[PDB]
Amino acid sequence: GANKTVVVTTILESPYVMMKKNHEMLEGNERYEGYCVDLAAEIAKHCGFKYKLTIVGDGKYGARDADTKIWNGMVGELVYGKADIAIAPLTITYVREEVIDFSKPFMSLGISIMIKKGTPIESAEDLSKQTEIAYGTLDSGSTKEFFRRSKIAVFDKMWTYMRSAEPSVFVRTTAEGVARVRKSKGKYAYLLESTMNEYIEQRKPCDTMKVGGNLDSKGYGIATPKGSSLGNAVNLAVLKLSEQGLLDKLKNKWWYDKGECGSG
Amino acid sequence: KTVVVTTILESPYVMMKKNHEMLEGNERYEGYCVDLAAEIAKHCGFKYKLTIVGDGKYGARDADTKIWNGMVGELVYGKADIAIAPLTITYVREEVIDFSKPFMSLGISIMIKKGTPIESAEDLSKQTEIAYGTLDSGSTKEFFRRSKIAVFDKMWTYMRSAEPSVFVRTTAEGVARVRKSKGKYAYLLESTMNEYIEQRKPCDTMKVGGNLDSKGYGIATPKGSSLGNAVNLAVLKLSEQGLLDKLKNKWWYDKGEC
Ligand SMILES: O=S1(=O)NCN(C2CC2)c2cc(CCc3ccc4c(c3)N(C3CC3)CNS4(=O)=O)ccc21
Ligand SMILES: N[C@@H](CCC(=O)O)C(=O)O
Ligand SMILES: N[C@@H](CCC(=O)O)C(=O)O
Ligand SMILES: [Cl-]
Ligand SMILES: [Cl-]
Ligand SMILES: [Cl-]
Ligand SMILES: [Cl-]
Ligand SMILES: [Cl-]
Ligand SMILES: [Cl-]
Ligand SMILES: [Cl-]
Repeated sequence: GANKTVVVTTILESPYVMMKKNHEMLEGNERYEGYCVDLAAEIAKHCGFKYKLTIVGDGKYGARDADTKIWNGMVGELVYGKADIAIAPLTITYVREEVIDFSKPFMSLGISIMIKKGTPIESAEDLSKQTEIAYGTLDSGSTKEFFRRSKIAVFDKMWTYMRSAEPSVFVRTTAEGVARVRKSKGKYAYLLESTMNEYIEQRKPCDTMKVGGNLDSKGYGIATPKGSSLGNAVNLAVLKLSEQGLLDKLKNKWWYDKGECGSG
Repeated sequence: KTVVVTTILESPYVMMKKNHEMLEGNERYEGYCVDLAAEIAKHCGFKYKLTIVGDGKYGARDADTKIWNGMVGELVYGKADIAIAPLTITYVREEVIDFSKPFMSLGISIMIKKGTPIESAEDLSKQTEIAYGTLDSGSTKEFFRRSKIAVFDKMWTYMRSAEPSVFVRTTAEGVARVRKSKGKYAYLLESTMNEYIEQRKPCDTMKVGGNLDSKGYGIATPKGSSLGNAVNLAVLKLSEQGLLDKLKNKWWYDKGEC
């Protein structure tokens, strides 16, 4: 019954968790900065526990293997007892809800389209009705699962192309997808979550943009293992910080307050 | 055995059908939350009976009595097994009842008569010609009372003591007040209901500015209820299948008079 340090699994994803400039001479949680770094501190204060930030070893959000049927990423860390809690841009999904707990959402997002400025694309329907511009998603994430399991005509049509496109249209990190859009002269569009799309749109060289409306509506939740006694208090902490307006303050802090692409 | 569902008459969520007087049971009602209750019950495999909350209130706790009214009280005191309604997820409610993951997004918004010289909550707080208020016994009123944000705290100080009362008992009452006040009244309501009214005749109201907060509606059950697990998974399933977006388009825009 003695108080133990809470093991927090997170992921290096800008601006949620980022290496500080002088990280090579810093230790522990001091190495990291970002939205989820500030959020982890706010949560820990309200719940009154100590915690250690740990980057997920495999750098994945969470997917279940078809053959082995074992969870990887931050989800696996919680399922197999490697971490006590996940504080990261982890999307709430049906399949994950069955195996882990999710607090009420702390941030909203929907799948969106990233294009290099000037690309003749305005919607997912435009992508599905053409072949000149390739497009893909992140691996081991909820966006890829959205298209694989979608029974909607446009989305089902897009998945049928992406799953067998050559060379692979999928990426293993968001930065990989951003670079692919930037160095493809408009011949590649990246399907990612609106939160990350809006952030990149505010970073140099300011050559990308979110186009069209979102394909779905969901949020990020603070995840814990099923039955964890921490879930109750953290859930109330999220709602408290939301009502106080802190969650709105943190987004502006890490998305627009230091936007490198103008004042607007 | 039959699940008692408490809901509230709020368009387009729950509405009396035409010729409802010769109908009985769940067939008397139509709307977004009526379809949602059917979708949820089908996925969880239970029978249910729709009942309008007796006091016609969403849910607030009396300061002295500490007694919950509205649909929240129905769940706390065992009068209903589940609430399927535009019930806002809030911190104070989370302490006393369970909430599924949200099934619809909303934020506090401003309703004005078209042409009113107002663009933000900050504009309202910095003037006195145009009155403004909220619904009683709801989450919007509680948001302003408990807010330490400068603009919202300033707005609450005015509304709590304005005469005549700027608060209303129903959404329809607030809509009417905006329409026949020649722009000297703005109504603070949730964006979902603001967007619906904006698409209804006489098309003389509009939603202005961004929302003041960001939250959602959740399917509510008593704390510890065994139903909470199945309904929560049902909501997420309907979300990923896209049926929640379908129902939204069905009851908000598919019949637009503006
Ligand atoms: O994956 S979901 O759970 N399932 C389905 N949907 C869709 C609507 C059908 C959504 C939608 C959202 C965004 C709207 C929303 C709802 C509730 C709350 C929000 C923001 N906040 C704000 C900080 C962001 C705080 N607490 S809160 O009051 O709970 C998030 C998660 C999901
Ligand atoms: N937030 C996603 C990862 C990013 C994406 O899939 O676009 C997840 O939890 O899997
Ligand atoms: N959805 C709101 C309605 C009343 C309000 O606008 O605050 C509630 O549950 O209280
Ligand atoms: Cl320890
Ligand atoms: Cl009605
Ligand atoms: Cl009638
Ligand atoms: Cl019936
Ligand atoms: Cl039934
Ligand atoms: Cl709240
Ligand atoms: Cl302030």
